Amino acid sequence: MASRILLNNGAKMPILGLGTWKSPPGQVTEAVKVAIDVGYRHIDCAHVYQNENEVGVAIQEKLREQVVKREELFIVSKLWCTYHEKGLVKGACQKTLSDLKLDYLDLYLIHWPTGFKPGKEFFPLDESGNVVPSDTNILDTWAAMEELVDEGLVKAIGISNFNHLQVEMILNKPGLKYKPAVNQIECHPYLTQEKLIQYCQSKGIVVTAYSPLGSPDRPWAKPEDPSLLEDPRIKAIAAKHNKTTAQVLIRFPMQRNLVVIPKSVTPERIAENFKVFDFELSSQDMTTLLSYNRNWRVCALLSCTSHKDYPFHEEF
Ligand SMILES: NC(=O)c1ccc[n+]([C@@H]2O[C@H](COP(=O)([O-])OP(=O)(O)OC[C@H]3O[C@@H](n4cnc5c(N)ncnc54)[C@H](OP(=O)(O)O)[C@@H]3O)[C@@H](O)[C@H]2O)c1
Ligand SMILES: COc1ccc(-c2nc3ccc(F)cc3c3c(=O)n(CC(=O)O)c(C)nc23)cc1
Repeated sequence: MASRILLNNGAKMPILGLGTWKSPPGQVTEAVKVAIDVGYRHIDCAHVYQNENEVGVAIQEKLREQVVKREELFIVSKLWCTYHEKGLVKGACQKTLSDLKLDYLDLYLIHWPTGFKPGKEFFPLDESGNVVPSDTNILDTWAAMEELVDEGLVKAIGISNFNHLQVEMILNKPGLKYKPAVNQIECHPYLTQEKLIQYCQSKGIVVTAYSPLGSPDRPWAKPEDPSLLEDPRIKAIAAKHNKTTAQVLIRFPMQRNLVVIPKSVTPERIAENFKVFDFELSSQDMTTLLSYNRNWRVCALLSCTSHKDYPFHEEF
């Protein structure tokens, strides 16, 4: 298993990264320090996670300790939905860079295709609980992202939570300057994404799988929801390999030529989750895990189902 995948800008992206959504600010600095100590070189960030300063502290410390140099790290962040207007994009990127204490990002993603009304609130609501959209569109936001590459703020740009038609809209954009390098999407045995992965990979777009463990800490979880980490069928595959269920769930997307970004703030789990380069899932294991698909999302952006750019009405 080579540890990096080649992107369209010529750069190599580590296939295993550390996720940081729901990593509380008071716990995430140590998590990122441990991750770097045990070998992670890719960190998945976002302004909306409200913890980029604390991520940046950890990175700074490890640079100053001589543990890693900047060129070996692969730092990803994402443009939040309230900043899709072309005149807001650069400032949003520069705020992430300032918080992270970096002079460039390796990859910057449009976090969701949906633009929201600009303002302080991340999910601005009217008086009936509907997300207030903005008058923004994918193509104009993409053009603003391209400017970030041309100014040296980011090495590559990509998208997240885009369906294949939304990806196609960018690919077919008149005067396209940069193709998306990555589409970061939810992917796990209950939502295997066969059609969207096939589409993206056929267009030379690398796919990153988010919520690979099923996001058991997501804030809207219901007790009756399916649970990957507790699935006895996956536990049995793990036992046969003398690995944990989480390790199987991380190895799975790696064998599909995906990047994967499991999140933890628990030092033992951070180290456990990286120890996935010493075993292989069999053809039968892969087939079996793919067979668990139920088209089941844990991140369905349910407050935005009437937005013009809501991504999940399309089959893929
Ligand atoms: N682009 C998007 O729209 C989007 C959406 C969702 C997620 N993401 C990215 O993807 C990352 C991963 O997804 P996620 O955070 O939703 O969830 P996840 O990585 O599927 O699961 C994280 C949860 O699993 C626990 N965990 C981690 N390792 C474990 C292990 N070895 N054994 C048992 N439990 C374990 C964590 O607990 P502790 O942390 O308490 O150890 C946490 O509760 C995010 O953090 C974010 O960076 C992006
Ligand atoms: C009812 O429909 C819903 C409910 C909740 C979320 C959600 N809310 C957030 C609120 C504040 C915040 F900082 C991040 C959120 C976030 C957030 O950061 N993520 C993670 C992501 O988008 O990467 C996700 C997936 N969702 C939220 C979204 C839609």
